Amino acid sequence: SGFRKMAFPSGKVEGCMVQVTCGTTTLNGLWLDDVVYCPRHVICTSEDMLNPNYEDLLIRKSNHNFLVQAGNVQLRVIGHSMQNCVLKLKVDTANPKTPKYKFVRIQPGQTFSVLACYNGSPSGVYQCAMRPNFTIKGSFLNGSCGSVGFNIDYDCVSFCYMHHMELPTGVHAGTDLEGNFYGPFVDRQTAQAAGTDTTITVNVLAWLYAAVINGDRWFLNRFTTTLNDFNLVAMKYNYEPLTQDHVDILGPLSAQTGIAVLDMCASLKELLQNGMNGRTILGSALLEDEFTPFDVVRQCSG
Amino acid sequence: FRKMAFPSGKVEGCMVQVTCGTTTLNGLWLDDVVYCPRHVICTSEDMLNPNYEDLLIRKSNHNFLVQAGNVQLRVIGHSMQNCVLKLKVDTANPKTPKYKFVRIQPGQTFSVLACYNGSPSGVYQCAMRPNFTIKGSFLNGSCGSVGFNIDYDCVSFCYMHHMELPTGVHAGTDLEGNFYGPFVDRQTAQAAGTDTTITVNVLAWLYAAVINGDRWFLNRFTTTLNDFNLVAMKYNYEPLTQDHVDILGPLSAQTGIAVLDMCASLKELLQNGMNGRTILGSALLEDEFTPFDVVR
Repeated sequence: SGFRKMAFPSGKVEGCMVQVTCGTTTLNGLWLDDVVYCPRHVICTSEDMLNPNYEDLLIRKSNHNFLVQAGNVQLRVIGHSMQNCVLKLKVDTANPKTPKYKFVRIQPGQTFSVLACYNGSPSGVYQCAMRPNFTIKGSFLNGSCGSVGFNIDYDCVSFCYMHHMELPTGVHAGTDLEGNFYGPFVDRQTAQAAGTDTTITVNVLAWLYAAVINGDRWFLNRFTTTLNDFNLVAMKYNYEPLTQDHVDILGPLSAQTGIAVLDMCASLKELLQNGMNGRTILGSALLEDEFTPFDVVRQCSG
Repeated sequence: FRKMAFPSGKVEGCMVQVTCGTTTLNGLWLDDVVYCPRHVICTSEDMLNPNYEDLLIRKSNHNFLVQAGNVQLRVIGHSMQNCVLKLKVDTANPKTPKYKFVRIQPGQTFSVLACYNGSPSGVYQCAMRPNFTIKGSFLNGSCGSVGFNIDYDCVSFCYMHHMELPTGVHAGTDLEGNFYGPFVDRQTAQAAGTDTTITVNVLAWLYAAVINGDRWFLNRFTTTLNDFNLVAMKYNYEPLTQDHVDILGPLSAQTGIAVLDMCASLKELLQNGMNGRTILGSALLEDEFTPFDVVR
C-alpha cells in the first residue's frame, strides 16, 4: 500500500501545552488565550478517586492551590471553574502562541491527531480514529491526561479530544473540550468496560474509493442497492449503518471516480457476503476502517 | 502501542519555499543558510540529464527566490555540496533549534515532516530500508521535506527528500547531500536493490505483541544464533548480530522470553506462515519499529 497514517504537524498545539499540579497529581493542560483547560480529576487524591465528589472537592480549592507551569515558569491562577469534566483555570497571562482555534465534538469514525504529553512536554504525535464504542486506540502512559486530539484546517486548530482514562482492554477514553465524555464513561477509578465495537463502514467505503483511484478495482460489481437494504445487511456483519451525512461526505470521492455511493455499497456487500476469494485490495486481505474520506483526499490527491 | 512521530514544531519553524524559474520545492532554514535539493535549478528539460556544475555556474543569487511565509529572504551567497544547495541569506532564522546533521544506518527510524510550498502538511515515521529506500507519502512538490529525530531539544536531521522510484518508494540524501542508496538526481527510471526485512526490528515488534498479550505464535522450541541466521538468510531477512541480541536485552528481561527463544518463534513464522491469523492487528510481520521505538 502507498497509504500512511499521517498526523497533522503538531507545532501549533505544542505551543499550548502546560502542566497543572494539585497536591501531588500532575497532568497536562491546554493554554489558550488566558485560560488553561485540564481534566478535573487533577483535584482528586487517592482517597477520593473511587467516587469523588467533584463539587465538594472543588469547594475546598482556591486559586492558590493550583500550580500551572509552562516549562518551569509558573503562571499565576486568577480564577477557576468546572465545566462538566474539565477544569478551566484563568491565568494572568494570555498565551502569545495561541493559534486560531475552535472546540468541536466529533462523531465516531472521524480521525484526529493526538499530541501525547507528559509533564507539559510534548513527546509524540499520531493519528487516532474514534471507534463506534467511543474509545480510541492510543499510546498513553501515566501522566498523559490532558493531552489533546485535534485537526487543522487552513491554520485553524479544531480541538476535539482531551485524554482522561484507560479502560480494562487497554483502549482510551476522554472528553471534548467542553468536558463532556465521548461514550458512557465517568471519571472515577472504577472498572468500566468498552462496549462491543463495530466496523466504521463510511471509512471502509473511503478506502475502496482510494483503491479505485489507484487502479485496483476488481471488486466493482454490476449491482446497486438501497441505503436501507444495505444498512440492514451491514449490521448483520457488525458494520455500522450509514447516515445521510456519511453518504454526503463520500460525495467528492464518488465524483472523482464516477462510482455512485450506492454502487460502492453493493460492492462492499458482496465482499461481506462472499469474502475476498483470496484476492487483495491495495495489497491487503484486510479492509481498513481508520481512513476517512478526508484522509483519502488529503493523501491521494493533495 | 503504535507508530508515533516526534513533535514537529521545532522543524516547522525552519521550513521555507525555494523557487528557481518554474521549479518550486522546500528548503530548510538554519541560522543564515537554506538547504534544499539542488535539482531546484533544473528546468524540466534539464532534469532529463543535468550537468549540475554547468547549470549552477549559469545561476546568480537573484535567480533564487526564497520565501519564509510571505516574507522574501534575500540570497547573498550560494554553493553546492553534493546533491544539496546551500543558500546564504541576509537573515538568521530566529527559530533555529539546537541541531545536528547525522547520517542514519539502515533499519533506523525517523520522523518525516512532509511539506508543500514551504508549508508543513503531515508528520509520520519512516525507516531507512536495507536497500536504502523509504516507504513514505510524498507528492509533487514535496522535495526538500526533511526527516529527523529529537533528543532532549536537539533535532538530528538525517534525510532530505529528492525522488520517487517506479515502485512508489522514495529516495533522498543526508544533509551533506549524499544519497542513501545507488540513486542519482536525474529524471530517469531507477530500480533499487532487492529489499530485505529488518530482523532486529521484527523481533522488537514481536516482543511488543507479547507484552500486549498476543502470544499465539510463541513456542517452547529454541535455536542457536547461527541456525537462526541460516533461516533468516533463506527468507531474505537481514542477519541478527550479537549486538542486536544485546540491544533486545531490556525487552527480553521485561518479558520472560530469551532472545533466542523469540528467534525460534520467528523461524516458525517464516517457515509455516501466519495462517490467516494476525499479530498486533497486522496480517504481516512489521519491521519498522526499532528496539528503542518499542521501549518508548
